Formats: sequence, C-alpha cells, structure tokens
Amino acid sequence: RFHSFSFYELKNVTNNFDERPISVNKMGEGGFGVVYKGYVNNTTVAVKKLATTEELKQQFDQEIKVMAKCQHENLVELLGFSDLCLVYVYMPNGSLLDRLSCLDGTPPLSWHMRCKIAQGAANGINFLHENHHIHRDIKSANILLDEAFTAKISDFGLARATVMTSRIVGTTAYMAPEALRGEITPKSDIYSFGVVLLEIITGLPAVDEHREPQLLLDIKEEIEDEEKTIEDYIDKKMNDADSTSVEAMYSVASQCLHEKKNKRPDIKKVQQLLQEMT
Ligand SMILES: C[C@H](F)Cn1ccc2nc(Nc3cnn(C4CCN(C)CC4)c3)nc(NC3(C)CC3)c2c1=O
Repeated sequence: RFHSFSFYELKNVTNNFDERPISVNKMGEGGFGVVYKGYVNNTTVAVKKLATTEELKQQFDQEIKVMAKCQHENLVELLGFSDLCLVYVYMPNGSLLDRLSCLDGTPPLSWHMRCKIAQGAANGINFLHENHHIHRDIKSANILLDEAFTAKISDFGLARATVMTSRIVGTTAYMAPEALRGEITPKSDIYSFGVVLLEIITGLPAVDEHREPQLLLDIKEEIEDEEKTIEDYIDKKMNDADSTSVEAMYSVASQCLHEKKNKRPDIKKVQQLLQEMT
C-alpha cells in the first residue's frame, strides 16, 4: 500500500498553517481546500488544508482510495494524509490554468510545450479510463505541472468507478450538457478535455464574465458558422505555433466538444490523434 502520517506531524511543516502570500505559506486555494508549502528534509510537499461535514470527509477518503489504486507519470502523487489535511509531492510549476495566464510573472508556454502538456494530460485520462474511473472535474486548474512541465491530472474527490445522480457537481464552464443533466459517463471527461484543449490553443480561460463570448466553448460555434477562424483565436503569446498542428489540435477539441456524447471520440482515439499531430 502507501504512506500514512499523523496530524501532529503535518501541523509543524506548514509553520502552523500561516496563510501568507509567498511573494513577501499560502501558495493558492483549491476547490474545497487550501494549499501550503511544506517540507520533509530534502523533498518539498503540498498540504491540502480542507475547510456538509459528512461529504467533505468522503471527498478526502475517495482521494486516498483512487490515489492508492492509480499510479501514473501523468497523475499527481499522494504522499500522506491525516480538521483534515492531504499531502502531495509539490508540483514546481503549479497549474496549467496559472501558466496559461502567466500568473506571478511566469513566461508564456511555447506551442511545443503546449503540445507535450496536451499529450501528457490525454495519457493520464487514458490510464484513468483504462482502470474504469471517471474523473468528473477535468479542467486546467486540475492539470498540474512538474519540474519538466509534465502534465499531471489532479483532484479525485469527485471521481467515480451511463448512471444518474441527484447532486450535480463540477465546473459549469467545462461540463458536458449531459453532465449538467445529472448523467455520469467517461464521455463527459472527453468534453471537458475539449475545453482544456481550447484553453491551450487560445490561452483564454473557459469563462470570463467581462468578455464576449463569456464561454470559451462558444468559439467552436463562431468558427463553424465561418463568423471567425482559429487564427483569430490562436494565443498571441507564442512565436512557434504552426497552422498545421494548431488546426490539428482544434480538430481534436472540436470532435471532443460534440453535443451528442456517443459522437465524441474515446480517450484512446484522442490520445492517437494528438500523437499524429507532432
Ligand atoms: C489535489 C492536487 F493534486 C494537490 N496539489 C498537489 C501539488 C500542488 N503543487 C502546487 N505547486 C505550486 C503552486 N504554485 N506554484 C508556483 C509557485 C510560484 N511560481 C511563480 C509559479 C509556480 C507551484 N500547487 C498546487 N495547487 C495550486 C495550483 C496552488 C493552488 C498543488 C495541488 O493542489
């Protein structure tokens, strides 16, 4: 199995959960918790300080359940656990969301790096779908990046092993229409990945209230109606994007973003398509 640690041991590393910006321990908030920079001698760690009492505890448990079962180079690594805390290997380059937006002065990702991240993220979703798991929250904030900008699929608090649910959970800007209806399907993860791919091409967030269109997925409709093209939306913060591979990534995202779930490709086909692109 895997390593288990006491609450008294982890209370120390965090410098007693000092919520402070590292620009002058709080490195950012994440969904139902908050991440703090922790240590274990010579290996830096990330501590998920979790903040419905019964369901927050079961989201902490499912994470440990899926992480113990699923180990891959394109998935984050859980080191320890336990008021609740979750301990991970610190990802030096944070989220794809923050790197796409150049948060805290980080330089823009090149097209070449964007392609490897997309292939990386597709391989991690493939491993999860092979092991009969549905992520349920595929988004760029959940794609973490290590020391070599290797994509790592994160957050499994909502993960599940064509079934319906009463309480609908996820990120609305990334959700498939059937997921918004209550359905649970691996095909909904493909749709969400289609939105991530568009964020990679455009460098635009999936939703921006002070923008028209508010939703990034709406640009698929603007392009098909020949109102605009993909070149109008390519991230301008790159010098190495070529139309052939950019139009090839868009074709994969467009296919993923089909309204009819059975008309969408499987993760193995998406994975196959991104490999043909390079
Ligand atoms: C469930 C998931 F796997 C848990 N997990 C695991 C690891 C992890 N590692 C980081 N590393 C990190 C954050 N910022 N930077 C910066 C530092 C400043 N520099 C300018 C750019 C890179 C590096 N952040 C995390 N979360 C976010 C994104 C803060 C919210 C997580 C995280 O949430």
